[PDB]
Amino acid sequence: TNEVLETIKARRSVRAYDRKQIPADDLNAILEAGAYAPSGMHYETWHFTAVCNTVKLEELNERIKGAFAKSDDKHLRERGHSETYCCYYHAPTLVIVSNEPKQWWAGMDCACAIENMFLAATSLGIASCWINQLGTTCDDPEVRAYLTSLGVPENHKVYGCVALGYKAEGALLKEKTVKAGTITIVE
Amino acid sequence: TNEVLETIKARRSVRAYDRKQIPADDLNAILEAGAYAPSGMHYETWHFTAVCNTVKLEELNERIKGAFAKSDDKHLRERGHSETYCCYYHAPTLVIVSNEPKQWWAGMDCACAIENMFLAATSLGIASCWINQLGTTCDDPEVRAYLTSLGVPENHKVYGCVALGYKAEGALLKEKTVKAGTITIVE
Ligand SMILES: Cc1cc2nc3c(=O)[nH]c(=O)nc-3n(C[C@H](O)[C@H](O)[C@H](O)COP(=O)(O)O)c2cc1C
Ligand SMILES: Cc1cc2nc3c(=O)[nH]c(=O)nc-3n(C[C@H](O)[C@H](O)[C@H](O)COP(=O)(O)O)c2cc1C
Repeated sequence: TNEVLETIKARRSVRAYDRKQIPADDLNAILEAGAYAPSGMHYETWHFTAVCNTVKLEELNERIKGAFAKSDDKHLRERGHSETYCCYYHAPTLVIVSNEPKQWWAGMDCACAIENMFLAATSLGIASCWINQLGTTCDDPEVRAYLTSLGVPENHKVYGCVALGYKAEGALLKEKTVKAGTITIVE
Repeated sequence: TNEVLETIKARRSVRAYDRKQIPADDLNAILEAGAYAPSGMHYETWHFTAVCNTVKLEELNERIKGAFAKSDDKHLRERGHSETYCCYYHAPTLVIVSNEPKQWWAGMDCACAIENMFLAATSLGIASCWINQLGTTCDDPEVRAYLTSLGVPENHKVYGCVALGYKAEGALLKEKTVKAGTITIVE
């Protein structure tokens, strides 16, 4: 083992957050870690829009709910008509990770960046979670108008988001185990 | 800074490899790191097929060339008719990372796993590179027959591969810099 290997195993998806905002230096380190992810052809066409403002996060969540309210999926209409659903779990920071959809691997660039950010965050004692609700909603007219106002490029799609914060006091995680049999070694 | 942050910045794509195979314990640590990646809904539907046999790697590369020889893309026909092209750069190990294509985020699961593996490898002094040539070729009949024989599930597509090895003696990398302006912070 080593610190990297242990941080990789220790990374978890956290869905309950303290109100305290993370420090600017930590946010910069986490975003830089995403920036250093591999990208196809070294295109670096991604954008990372770190939203740290509680009012704007709440407004964006309302727009996402509004998009869901338009859906036929029962689970999605239920979110859309909820008075409590918050896709980012009241994390104080959400990083919207977007890319142009030109290359077929566009989302994999983003996932690499996102995984770096999770690991960077874990190494700094900062909880994180993948927030996926902008993938299918980013082209809803009201959601898109909101994203544009935040600085997400209009020609980008949103491939994933990163919630960041401190784990809520007394929030306990399920013990992690992984599926045996995902690995084949051919000698 | 910390070891995780530094390992993240230090990770590079390496395309020249020594002949020495990596140690079994390192390979297991790297694969475990992939296994601990986040996956949508915790489905863990991915498979990791670590191919450590030079003969089989060469045969697989021939099949990939054969698929490319069928293409119209000039760059791909050139690879297909090459006597020297090797998509995995003669790395002693290639990990084929596959998933069922049921969910739209299938490839992002794989990219998360792959990024963990890169970082795990870097932390152990093991060079790595994303090898993308099975994404568009995995359903070619001869390539697919080969993948099946290696143990890649027949219902999976290949979203990315990881070359692993030691960097060739005297192989020098271009200094890494990242694009300024990919980050927007909204306070
Ligand atoms: C592509 C993808 C999308 C995900 N989307 C969400 C999501 O929108 N909301 C959420 O709470 N967790 C999301 N997750 C987190 C997974 O549920 C989590 O990784 C899985 O349950 C394993 O738990 P762990 O991260 O603690 O290892 C997503 C993960 C992946 C990789
Ligand atoms: C989705 C994706 C696909 C890639 N495919 C290949 C490839 O097939 N062959 C290769 O040599 N490098 C591949 N790369 C590596 C990129 O070229 C590399 O990440 C980029 O040039 C930045 O260099 P660095 O990894 O040293 O930071 C791929 C990277 C990404 C994320």
